[PDB]
Amino acid sequence: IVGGYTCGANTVPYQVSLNSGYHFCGGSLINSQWVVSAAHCYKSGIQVRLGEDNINVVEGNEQFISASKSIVHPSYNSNTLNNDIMLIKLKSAASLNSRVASISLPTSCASAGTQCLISGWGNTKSSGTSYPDVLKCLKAPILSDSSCKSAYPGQITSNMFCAGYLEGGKDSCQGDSGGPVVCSGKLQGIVSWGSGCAQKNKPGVYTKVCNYVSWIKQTIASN
Ligand SMILES: Cc1[nH]c2ccccc2c1CCN
Ligand SMILES: [Ca+2]
Repeated sequence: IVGGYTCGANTVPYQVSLNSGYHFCGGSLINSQWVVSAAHCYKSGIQVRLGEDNINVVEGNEQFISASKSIVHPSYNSNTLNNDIMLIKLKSAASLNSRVASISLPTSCASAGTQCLISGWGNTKSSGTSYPDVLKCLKAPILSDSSCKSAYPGQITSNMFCAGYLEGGKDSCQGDSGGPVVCSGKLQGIVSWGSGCAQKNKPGVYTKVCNYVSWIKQTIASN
């Protein structure tokens, strides 16, 4: 997260870190057994880390649970990033509490102008590289479909939306991949892609979660 703020320990209780020897992506806890992330975060050997603030220190609220199964969306295209969503099932159920909690799925899509919270352990620099230990947060509005398409000609599908600031300076970044965009207490987006980070006229692009609720629910119901 570039241009954000320190969230505060465990204030984003649905935020997970995906770990394969190191943090490599975010995700969102959606029930005691399932996490939603980006398809571009797929790899084998994932341990889901819940209850994290400092990802380099065991602070006492963590739960570390290995994945038993990952399901990349059937229509994910890794060249265009269309349908950039994946589900991860935990080998055991997380113990839910005030600091480890699921985030509700949307019942309706969110409109341009809606304020959202984007979070993660990604790079905090738009030029150069610095990776934080503690969770970073950014409040950002959803941008209009027309401004999103104008920013990224030929690339924005109906499964994507932009959020952030056309002036630059505030954005998600590398390592925030797969993490949440939460608006009014609902998971509306997944950190998906963009041209650099925090660049003028290049806002972040996010998977449009509301399009996937039926797939998420039916997948959970049979897996
Ligand atoms: C999700 C993601 N991962 C990256 C890796 C390198 C540069 C930009 C990005 C982005 C977009 C950030 N808005
Ligand atoms: Ca920790």
